[PDB]
Amino acid sequence: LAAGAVILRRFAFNAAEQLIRDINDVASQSPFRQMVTPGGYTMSVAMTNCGHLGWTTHRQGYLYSPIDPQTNKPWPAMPQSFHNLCQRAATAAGYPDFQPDACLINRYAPGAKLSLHQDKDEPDLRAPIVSVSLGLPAIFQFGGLKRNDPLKRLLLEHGDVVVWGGESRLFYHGIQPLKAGFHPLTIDCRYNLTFRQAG
Ligand SMILES: O=C(O)CCC(=O)C(=O)O
Ligand SMILES: [Mn+2]
Repeated sequence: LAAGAVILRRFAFNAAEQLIRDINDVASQSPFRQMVTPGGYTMSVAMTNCGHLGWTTHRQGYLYSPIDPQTNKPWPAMPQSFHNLCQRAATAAGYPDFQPDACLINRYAPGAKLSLHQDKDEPDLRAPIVSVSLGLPAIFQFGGLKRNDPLKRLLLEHGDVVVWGGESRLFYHGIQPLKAGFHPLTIDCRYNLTFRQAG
């Protein structure tokens, strides 16, 4: 279905409760904000980061910054639960040398979406991206190298971890409007953690 992608469904189930406590802690220092894309449009997905570097939008485009543009303070440190879960996930996928220095935390409110894009702000594209889904289920869609390539759908549920390596690392991807509902741990939203080798 996807070359280089290792899907580990429900892998983060045991760590989930502590990951949500740590997202809330990260958010108390660097709050969730809906970033404004270079063209002047506010994204529906609320984001924040933890680690040495953090993904953000800017006037000139998209970049990794060691400073939070909103608080003007550094991003919070990468929590131990985050580091430990990512490490075990990457190792189980055949990447024991993967050491992330950036974790983009996405919050999806009901109806929130993320249109087709590529993750190409990283120095080494051979390095994977570890994605961890928490809360409400979402339909992830992926294509190919071009923007007009056929889209394939994949449901990502609570605890699902996918290590996007190989060819799948360069694929155009996104999230369809989050369907309304309830989850015992997140109430009415979905969280997604994307660990990156940004330095
Ligand atoms: O929410 C997801 O599962 C994907 C998020 C994503 O692709 C991104 O933020 O770069
Ligand atoms: Mn992405």
